[PDB]
Amino acid sequence: MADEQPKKPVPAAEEAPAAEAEAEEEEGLHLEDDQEPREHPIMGGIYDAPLNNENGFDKEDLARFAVREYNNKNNALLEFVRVVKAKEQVVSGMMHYLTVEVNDAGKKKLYEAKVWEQVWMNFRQLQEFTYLGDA
Repeated sequence: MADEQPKKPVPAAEEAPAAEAEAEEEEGLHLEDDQEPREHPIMGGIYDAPLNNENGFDKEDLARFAVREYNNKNNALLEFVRVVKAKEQVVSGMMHYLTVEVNDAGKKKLYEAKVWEQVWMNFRQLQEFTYLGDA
C-alpha cells in the first residue's frame, strides 16, 4: 500500500465546535443530542475494514466528527455528504482511516480522515485530514 501515516505520532486535541451556524447541510440521517459520537473500530491492516456499522448513522457520525474536528480547530467550514472509503489501523489503540465526500459553497470533493481511539487511555480524536481529488 501507499502507506501515508500508518505509523507516526499524533497532535493534541481540544474540543468540538458549537457556535457559528452554517447555511446548508447534506441529507442522510439525524443525530442525537447534537455532536457526532464515535464508534468502536477493530484491528486490521491498511485494507481490513468491512465496517459492520455501515448502516449510515455510525459512518455519518464519524465522518462528520472527523471533518468537524479538523474544521473547527481552524480549517474552513464545510459539510460532508457521506463516506466512500473505510480502513482499519492499529497504533497504541485503534485508528480508523475513512474517506468521505465533502462540499463547500458548491465545491464538491473527496477528503480522507484518520481518527484514533484508545481503550486503556479512554481517548479519541482526529489525527489528520487529507484532501483528495473527487469520488
